[PDB]
Amino acid sequence: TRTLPPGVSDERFDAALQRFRDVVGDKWVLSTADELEAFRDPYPVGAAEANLPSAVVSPESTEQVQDIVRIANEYGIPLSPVSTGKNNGYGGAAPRLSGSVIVKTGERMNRILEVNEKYGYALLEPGVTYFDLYEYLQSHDSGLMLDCPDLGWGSVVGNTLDRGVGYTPYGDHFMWQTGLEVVLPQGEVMRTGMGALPGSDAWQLFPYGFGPFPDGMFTQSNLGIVTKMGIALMQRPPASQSFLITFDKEEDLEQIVDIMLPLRINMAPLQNVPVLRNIFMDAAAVSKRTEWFDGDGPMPAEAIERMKKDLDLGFWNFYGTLYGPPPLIEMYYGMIKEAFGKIPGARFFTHEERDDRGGHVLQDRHKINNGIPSLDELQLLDWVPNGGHIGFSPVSAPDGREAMKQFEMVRNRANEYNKDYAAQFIIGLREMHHVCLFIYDTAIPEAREEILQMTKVLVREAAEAGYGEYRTHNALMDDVMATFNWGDGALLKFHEKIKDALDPNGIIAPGKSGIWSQRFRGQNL
Amino acid sequence: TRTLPPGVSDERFDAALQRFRDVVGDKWVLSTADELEAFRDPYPVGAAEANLPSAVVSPESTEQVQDIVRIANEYGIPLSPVSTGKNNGYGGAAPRLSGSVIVKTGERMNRILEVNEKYGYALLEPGVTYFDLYEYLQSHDSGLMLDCPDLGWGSVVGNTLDRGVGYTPYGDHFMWQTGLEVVLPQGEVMRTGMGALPGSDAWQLFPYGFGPFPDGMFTQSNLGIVTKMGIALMQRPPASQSFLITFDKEEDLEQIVDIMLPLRINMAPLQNVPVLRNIFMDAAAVSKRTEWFDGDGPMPAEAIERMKKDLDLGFWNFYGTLYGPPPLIEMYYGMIKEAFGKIPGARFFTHEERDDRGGHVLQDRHKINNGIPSLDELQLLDWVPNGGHIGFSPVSAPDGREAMKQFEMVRNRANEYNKDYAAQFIIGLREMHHVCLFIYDTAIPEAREEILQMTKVLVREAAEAGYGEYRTHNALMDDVMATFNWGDGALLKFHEKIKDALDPNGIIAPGKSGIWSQRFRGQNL
Ligand SMILES: *Cc1cc2c(cc1C)nc1c(=O)[nH]c(=O)nc-1n2C[C@H](O)[C@H](O)[C@H](O)COP(=O)(O)OP(=O)(O)OC[C@H]1O[C@@H](n2cnc3c(N)ncnc32)[C@H](O)[C@@H]1O
Ligand SMILES: *Cc1cc2c(cc1C)nc1c(=O)[nH]c(=O)nc-1n2C[C@H](O)[C@H](O)[C@H](O)COP(=O)(O)OP(=O)(O)OC[C@H]1O[C@@H](n2cnc3c(N)ncnc32)[C@H](O)[C@@H]1O
Repeated sequence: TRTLPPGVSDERFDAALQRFRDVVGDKWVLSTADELEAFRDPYPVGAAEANLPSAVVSPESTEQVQDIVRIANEYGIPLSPVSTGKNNGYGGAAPRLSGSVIVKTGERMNRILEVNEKYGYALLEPGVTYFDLYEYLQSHDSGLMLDCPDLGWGSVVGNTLDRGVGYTPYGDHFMWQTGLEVVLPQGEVMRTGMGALPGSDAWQLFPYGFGPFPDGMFTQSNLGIVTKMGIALMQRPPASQSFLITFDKEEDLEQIVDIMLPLRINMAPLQNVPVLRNIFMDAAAVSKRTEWFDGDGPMPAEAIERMKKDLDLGFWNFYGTLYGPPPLIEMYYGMIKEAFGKIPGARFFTHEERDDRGGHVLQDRHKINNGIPSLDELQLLDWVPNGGHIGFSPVSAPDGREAMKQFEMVRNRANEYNKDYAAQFIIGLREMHHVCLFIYDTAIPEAREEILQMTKVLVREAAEAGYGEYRTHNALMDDVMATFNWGDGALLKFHEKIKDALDPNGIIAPGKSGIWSQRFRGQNL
Repeated sequence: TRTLPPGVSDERFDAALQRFRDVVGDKWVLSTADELEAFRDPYPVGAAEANLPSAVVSPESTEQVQDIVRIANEYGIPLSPVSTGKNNGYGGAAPRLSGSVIVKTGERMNRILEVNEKYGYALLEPGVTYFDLYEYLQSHDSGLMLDCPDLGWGSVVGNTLDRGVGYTPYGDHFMWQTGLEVVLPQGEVMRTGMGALPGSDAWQLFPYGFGPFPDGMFTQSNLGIVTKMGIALMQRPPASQSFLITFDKEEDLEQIVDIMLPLRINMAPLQNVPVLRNIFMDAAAVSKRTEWFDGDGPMPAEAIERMKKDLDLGFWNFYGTLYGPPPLIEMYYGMIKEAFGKIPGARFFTHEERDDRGGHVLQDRHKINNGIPSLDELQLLDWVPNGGHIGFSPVSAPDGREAMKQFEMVRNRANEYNKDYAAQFIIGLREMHHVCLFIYDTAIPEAREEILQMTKVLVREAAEAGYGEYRTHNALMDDVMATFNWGDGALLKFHEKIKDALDPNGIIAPGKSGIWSQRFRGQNL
């Protein structure tokens, strides 16, 4: 069965494809089953096929994006914009609504438009990856550093548009975004902030401009197709030092988090975004499950102890990085050792003190925390055959008790559905993103189904407990949006009203973040 | 003539007033000319009467705000929400559209809902002033400090809603805003972020929630009436030190800014928001114009030399504050002395070194920069009889040539229209808010029209040079918004569409930020 936009005939679709090829050129429109396989979710969730694209269109310019959008409006064809389309764990490039055309802006709009050394920023097209920006900065001998997520192959822009995160002091990517250019759902182009002022040099200097401040509305959003974005870049410090603290017990989570808060809330002595990773996360980065346990079920405790002993890691492993002149690093490290050294069984290691296998994660963090992009974390996906993951990502207060409750709630469903729970707390000033990655064999229909059902349960149970997700998978966007329903779904109704006003024909990424335009509401898509 | 809402009769307005009284109480609805005098712009702009309220309603609660909004929809009555209505320099409490009813939320919705010591936040109603919050923190022996603008009588909430600024490291108020509750234009209530998740404790912990991030759309905005807002609060550091650098020559501006940028962009050694104030700003804070000059026209060079010599101040005066352990402060201050000391004629003073009349501004800044609110700056308005100001507030790159260009441009016109130009550059990481206060005799219709005409010319002339304003007066909002016209006025068209979608009846603060709903567009008020 050929994949078709909803309500659009074989004939009408064929004509639209031709219109698209007129805009972007023949090579840059894909529509055959073989070509579209590469744009399916690499880590499919649920037994049944879902999230099927009808085509991929690769524009080279904003003008072409505007014409594509105009064509889509005429035919009623949905358009799902992506940058590099590496949102793996949340759907990959795949559209929320089957039958949508992917607009893969980053294939050809991949220019670094500006890196400004004096004011420390970049103006970027969506195709710029973190590796690309890294190469630029190195080549020019920049005094700037980037902030990258765990995997460097994504888009500086794309990641920011999903409010993704890295681990330097610039880790909150949307916080550092300054200025954007967007194609709105009927094809009009708009610049935000000081970019709305012709001839301004301040587009990447002052984010707000004048009047209502809208850039946030284009994040986790279906209100347009972004074609340019600025981002502030931090100055590279003179020196840095990373460290690991291993903690022996599952139960240490509470005290680790409680001790952490006062050292983090003022951005010193914990300067970077610390990560607190469980043994499953760290073992999966350097080893296969079968090294520790052959068995269909939850890993017994003795296999867990062997993981820890062989990798010389704790159940909970805390990684951080310090920056500045060497005497500042030594003061801050001293404080960190003193505070966390109050937990029995804690041991400390700098990035100069491990050369073993279990220390590979530390060396990888030391790269990432210094703005050096890496793909070593891809090795997690070799944990089991045909490995995929999904991200269940609740927000947590920086409170040890809350963090333990979340860990216990997630652990228990993980056990019930037979899926390993790899945990990574990403610690902001006043909150943590509690990222729960579930690694599974994507070829087994039953495992894909258990992933879906387990995660649907976790979203509901976490919400009954007062926790919501910061970000989620295509498969869960409706369920997650249904949890933010204070005042009888006030927030959703507001988003629908705006959606319907800007997108009267229901073209752009319908269903993103549970937000469906009028023509799609009330349906089972 | 009685001031009446456009298109609304005496009889209908009388009916709507009684309904307002049914909601809030007779005592809480003001509608006589005498009662309304105190809600006129205290620093009026233009010779002709403008910005006339028809009434003032003071609601006790969110529910009452909802009822008021419902009434105003049924009767076609525009509503102008304020918190404390101290937006002096930009309109005071007066509505952009004459005939609107002011909803003074802050009169009775003035509760501190929560101050959380552990996570460092406050949840506030709109009537909490900076003084009120300071008093709370002092009374409870808090380890937190607030961040305040120059005058403490404003609203933590109201100031943030106009994207106002203060001077500690938390001086970007909008950056630290975390969660809000808002009554939308037809009377529905919504909570943003994690507050949309029933029972979440993270409303003031994690700003974004899930899906498109909307809070910024309620700043400089007419999309709702805000009833609660969260803000982060910084921990008080163990020590601080403030300093003043005087620079003798107007031409020193370029070099000052160019030396400043590398000391600021990393937040160290310039940790706080420095301010660079000219002699007219500082002299006006401590003296009357007639002490220095009592002739016609702009002050002569000799008179300016006298202000400087008598006050022991420069033409340009740089104020900053340093925070932390004493050895860190000393290291940072040594670095600041070394850099700025290259400018011939620069002199340095700490808050411990000057107790004279000229040093009164340094003493005030030492309070403000440590979150101690003050009203001493109100003395600026005694510079001339019936004194008032208007703020012309262009954004500048943190570049000396740019700042110098802006200063000369503004000075040329100030001189041409015989208005004294007091300057305060407010220095962010990558930008400056170049606040130009023109102080004038508000009683004289000539002076008020010259203010109006001069500022209109400056808005145009700045925009021709590629500069736009971050914030502006009622009288200038149309003109300022007209400058942000990239892409054939795309930004404004986008705002108008959202406005019409959320506010089908055109009720909330029509004209705020140049954004008029359909029923008022093209009418010229
Ligand atoms: C499997 C995995 C994933 C992962 C990770 C570790 C592992 C093992 N670590 C991450 C980390 O440390 N931090 C983080 O933010 N994410 C992490 N992930 C998830 C994922 O790898 C990355 O976030 C990746 O960077 C995201 O993919 P990409 O950068 O390629 O972004 P995209 O797929 O193009 O876009 C994502 C969504 O944003 C909207 N979007 C994107 N571009 C546009 C344009 N131009 N216009 C409008 N909307 C756009 C779409 O919603 C798109 O789906
Ligand atoms: C004359 C002057 C002004 C001044 C200053 C020094 C002098 C001599 N120094 C300032 C500074 O250091 N920083 C700063 O941000 N502003 C400074 N000003 C300007 C003014 O004093 C202050 O900003 C003052 O804090 C603002 O007044 P207030 O705080 O009372 O705020 P408001 O008048 O109530 O509200 C302003 C606008 O915001 C919108 N608003 C307010 N509340 C609501 C609600 N609840 N819902 C919807 N919108 C709201 C309106 O647009 C309102 O007009």
